Amino acid sequence: KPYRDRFPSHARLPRAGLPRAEILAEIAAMGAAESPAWRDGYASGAVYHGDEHHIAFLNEVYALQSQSNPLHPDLWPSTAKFEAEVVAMTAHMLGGDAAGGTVCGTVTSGGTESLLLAMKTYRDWARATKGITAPEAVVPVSAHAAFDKAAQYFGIKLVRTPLDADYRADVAAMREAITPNTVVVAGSAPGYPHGVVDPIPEIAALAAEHGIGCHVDACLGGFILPWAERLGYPVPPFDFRLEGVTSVSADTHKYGYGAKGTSVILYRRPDLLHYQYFIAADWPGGLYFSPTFAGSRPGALSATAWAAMLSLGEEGYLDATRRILQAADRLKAGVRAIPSLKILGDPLWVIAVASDELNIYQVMEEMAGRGWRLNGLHRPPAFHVALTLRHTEPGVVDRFLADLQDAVAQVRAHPEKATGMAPVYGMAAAAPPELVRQVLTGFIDLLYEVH
Amino acid sequence: IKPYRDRFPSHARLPRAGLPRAEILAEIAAMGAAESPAWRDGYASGAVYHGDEHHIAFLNEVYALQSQSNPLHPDLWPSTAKFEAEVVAMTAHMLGGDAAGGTVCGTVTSGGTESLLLAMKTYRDWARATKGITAPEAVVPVSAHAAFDKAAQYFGIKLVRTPLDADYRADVAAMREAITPNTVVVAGSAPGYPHGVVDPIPEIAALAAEHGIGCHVDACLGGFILPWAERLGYPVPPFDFRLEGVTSVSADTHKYGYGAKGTSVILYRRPDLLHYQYFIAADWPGGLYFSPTFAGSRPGALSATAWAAMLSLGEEGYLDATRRILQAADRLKAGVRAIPSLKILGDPLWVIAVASDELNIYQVMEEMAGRGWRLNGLHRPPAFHVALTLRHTEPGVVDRFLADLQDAVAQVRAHPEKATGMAPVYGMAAAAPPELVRQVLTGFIDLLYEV
Repeated sequence: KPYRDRFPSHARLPRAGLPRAEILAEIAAMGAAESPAWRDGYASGAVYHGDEHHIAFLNEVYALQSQSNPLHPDLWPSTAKFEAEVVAMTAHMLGGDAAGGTVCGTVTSGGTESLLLAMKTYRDWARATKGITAPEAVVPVSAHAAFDKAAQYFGIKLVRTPLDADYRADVAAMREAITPNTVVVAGSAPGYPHGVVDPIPEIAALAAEHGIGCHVDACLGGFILPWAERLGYPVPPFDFRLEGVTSVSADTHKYGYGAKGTSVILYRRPDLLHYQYFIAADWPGGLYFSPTFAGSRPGALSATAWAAMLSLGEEGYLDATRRILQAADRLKAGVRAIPSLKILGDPLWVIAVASDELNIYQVMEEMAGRGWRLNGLHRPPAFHVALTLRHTEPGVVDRFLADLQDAVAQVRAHPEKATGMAPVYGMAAAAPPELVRQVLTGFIDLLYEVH
Repeated sequence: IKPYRDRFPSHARLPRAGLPRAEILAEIAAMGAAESPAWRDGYASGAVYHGDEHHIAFLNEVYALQSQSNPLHPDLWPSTAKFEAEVVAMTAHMLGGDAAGGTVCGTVTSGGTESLLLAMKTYRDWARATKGITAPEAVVPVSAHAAFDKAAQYFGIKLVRTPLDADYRADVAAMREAITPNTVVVAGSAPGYPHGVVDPIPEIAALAAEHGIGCHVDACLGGFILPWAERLGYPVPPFDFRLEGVTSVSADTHKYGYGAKGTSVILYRRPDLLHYQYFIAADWPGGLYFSPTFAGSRPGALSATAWAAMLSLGEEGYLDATRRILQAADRLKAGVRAIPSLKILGDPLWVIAVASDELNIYQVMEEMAGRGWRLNGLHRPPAFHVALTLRHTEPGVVDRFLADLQDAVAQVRAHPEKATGMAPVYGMAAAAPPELVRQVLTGFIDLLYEV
């Protein structure tokens, strides 16, 4: 709570309105304090483009479309056009033409919503067409936590399967997990924890063989992999080029470089998609429908995804991807050169680093002391760096490597040293889930406290 | 109808080279100039709740300053976590939070719909854990928002919709009758969307308390109006946490809170309830993961606009806004009551449903649409409604509406069997089987996405 003292805290509405200019000044002051962390390349993921002129551009797109609410297509035809075209361009980028032009979908609020919508869809589709009333889904253990959300929300039994030695989904184990109640299998392209791409072709073939859905979670890789493959990097087919792939999610607000608050969910055919829609026919409020979870939604954010995609084009994404992968090659080589560290699996740009010899959490803390905001992993203990355009700026990778060497040097000198956040990650990794659940609940409570 | 199909290029694939930013902005601004008059000049029911150029410019700057904010990372954007904490606190206090003894808590969400879904899932999970209910039911009046049906289908909750009385308010006897040992929550609207009437919340909250079940007040529409109307001397009974039996309340900052689209609040009477809403993943290789609501990544900038809006208005601003709206409503209702063959459904304060026993109300609406009015068509019974906003408090807007309505009714009385434009569409939709409706709308949604 860095501002508790510096700025007044508001627990009750002001009696009189506060001047706009004063409110703006406080926000701007917080911005001056918070922006250098991501601007200067210290943050893993978080901000994916980060360029000043790009930001200004999307900020103006927002201003022009700020009142847009796509619940009302009659008032804002502009925003419906934007959403339709974001979906179309994304579908094409992800091999939709290979499906024969049946690929379709919707804009969503984020990767999580895309995943939730897909799971709900397979659930409803299977109930209607396969008579399945006790649905199951099989995904690798590395698959995004959002799958657990969907499981709990929608009453789907989630079966998570082990990884192989390269941290990729074990497809034999996935096959063993399939039952007559399974409605979907999923693979990540790539997964968040370690940035590796699952064996999508085998998973999709498994799905097709069992007559079940196959979802590819490309929320992280959707706007990178198509271009990496074009640049000559080893990426397995992972999209609608594969006959068994029935849906793909992709985050425009990540490497699509749109503003926070948008993603896309694509289905191979309209008859899948149709199970996603919500339609209310007998409501006295009149006919009501929505394609996704929301009713009212910020159409301005859809505008920013559209504007970003158009301002970049193929050349722009190809260029961005090249810069990121080149920075990634550099960083990966530098980590492998540090004696006591290793990279998990064979990632292209989301790099999980671990150590069998040292406390990786203290290494992480030593990096934190130098300004780095990295993600702490467990199972196994590691930290990762999701490289973005911010990390392609001059000197950033060299800074990371120099800092990482010192970090490793300090931990090697004091192997028992465990300071700051390191004991917290260490504890969370050993604690019983129920205990973590309770502690984290308290934590979320603190974030919402006003004094 | 897609207006820009023969005016602007359509994009079905990424452009090969990025298009110039200036050109992209030029096209969006062109659409803005064509679209803004409708809501600016007071022709739209609801849709835009504040609409003033200085307020909007103000919020547009708030967005710009916070545009990169993603509340998923409180460590990078402590500002945004502070904004959400305070929006919750201020809203809670405004809604009788102090009356519960300081235990009221909650979260910021993406909209009223998400608030309703969260509340419903929460009662589902709470009732399973504490009352062992595994086949949960919810009892709500037939007028309750379509989102309740959404929550029911999503979360496997049997929804029971109960009849209204003569004043279009919930029949509480019918609600009592519909309660079973599997009922986990009852709800009331404050007010409901179709007819703008406030349900008997005190009676409903009492019904709930007697049965040890939850009571949700859907104040998405009235949350930022009712508390102020009560203070202005208007007939509004307690509808919030002042009532012992009320356990949760939803309120839309993006409606009469005058925040930007994309935010709402869900409030619970006690933390033990709120805790059933959190999602926590403890075993995911991607590390500890939690989210208070449905989303993972979120557009923090929108939370900033809600906070900024509330602070810039304060009690005096909301009091003045409400006065202007109710004043306009009073004038408009008197005008409608003066027009022969029209009636108002129930006794609404500012969301006015008008119907006709003698004339086709749908053609009257079409006649208004021909004068530029964008109104909402209802059925059960056939009617239209106009949700008055600040846009309608501008000089002359109410007078224009009434003059137009007088003309529309005259035209329809002169040609009772005339039905043009959308009138036969609404008429068919009111008579059509729900399953048929669902199929036709599914095509309609497909149409919005055609490129």
